[PDB]
Amino acid sequence: DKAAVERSKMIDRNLREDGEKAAREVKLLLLGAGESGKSTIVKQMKIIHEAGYSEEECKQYKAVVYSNTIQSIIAIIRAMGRLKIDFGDAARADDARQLFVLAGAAEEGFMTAELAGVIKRLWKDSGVQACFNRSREYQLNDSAAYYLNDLDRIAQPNYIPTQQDVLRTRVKTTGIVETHFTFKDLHFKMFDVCFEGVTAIIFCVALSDYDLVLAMNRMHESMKLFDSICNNKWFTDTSIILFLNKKDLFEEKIKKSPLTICYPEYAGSNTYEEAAAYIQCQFEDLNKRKDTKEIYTHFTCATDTKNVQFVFDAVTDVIILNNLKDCGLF
Ligand SMILES: Nc1nc2c(ncn2[C@@H]2O[C@H](COP(=O)(O)OP(=O)(O)O)[C@@H](O)[C@H]2O)c(=O)[nH]1
Repeated sequence: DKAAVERSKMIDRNLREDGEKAAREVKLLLLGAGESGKSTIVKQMKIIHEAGYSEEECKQYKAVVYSNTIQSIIAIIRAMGRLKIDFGDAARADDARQLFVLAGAAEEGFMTAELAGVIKRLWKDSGVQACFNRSREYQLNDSAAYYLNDLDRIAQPNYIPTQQDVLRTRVKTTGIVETHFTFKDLHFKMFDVCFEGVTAIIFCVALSDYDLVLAMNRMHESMKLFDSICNNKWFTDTSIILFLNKKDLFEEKIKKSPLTICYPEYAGSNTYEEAAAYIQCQFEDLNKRKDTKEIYTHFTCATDTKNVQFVFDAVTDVIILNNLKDCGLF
């Protein structure tokens, strides 16, 4: 590849006693609005480039899986009230009450056969399903269906979270998180959040946000943020990578909700191909120097390890081709 040839032109290692063993460093910022997939990308770097989630590491997330699951079903049940949606079978009302009894007396996320039964019956009720499909009207974890559909597995007494279970978790990130990994002989220093000596920025956008935060919308907030970042002077020589993320969730809701909810002027078809393209153009068009800065856009599913590996391999080649000269040796 051209990236291997390009890096082979460097001579700065020759200036160093032990240059062939020096570490060339890459500083990478992860930016984007809340819930766009930043921490998930961080988890994937650990999985792909460093030690996987040991059986004991996964175990640590067990009560997070329960907590996320409990939160999800509760959001849907409470929404039924505000949106005036009745249960399919009126016996579910007792189960709804029982959900609040059990959650209300517990210390933290937990699972029992009794709770599992309550949640399972609620989740396969037609009215609950009707409310679920109107999730754009309220706030619901994107991993709700993932965990609730797999409730039987999760509820087993000897449950051990799989890697996907962990990637699917929602954990609140406060402050700045710095992770380190080595790939293609590059020592990445990755920061989950404006830094100056930044080699590359990966900006995450939740595509599936286009019909969310009704009461400008989520997608427009993300655009406003990208506009600011992409055009900042501090990032002139910084490679700007755009992850249009949650493409899996987007593909599913596109055939259900029209893009016009977000962009009223959109007149294309409501298909994945045309709507994804349109969003990509909306973001890329925010670049205020279309002759000195290129944006590198990828459609990602951050919870998909193989897709993130493929995409990050491509991002790495962009960095090697464009930024290697400003990357120091240590
Ligand atoms: N289905 C799906 N879920 C995702 C994707 N990316 C992130 N998530 C989930 O979305 C939730 C929030 O993601 P997170 O990485 O914590 O966002 P952050 O606030 O930017 O750090 C988590 O439950 C993730 O598992 C994706 O591409 N597809």
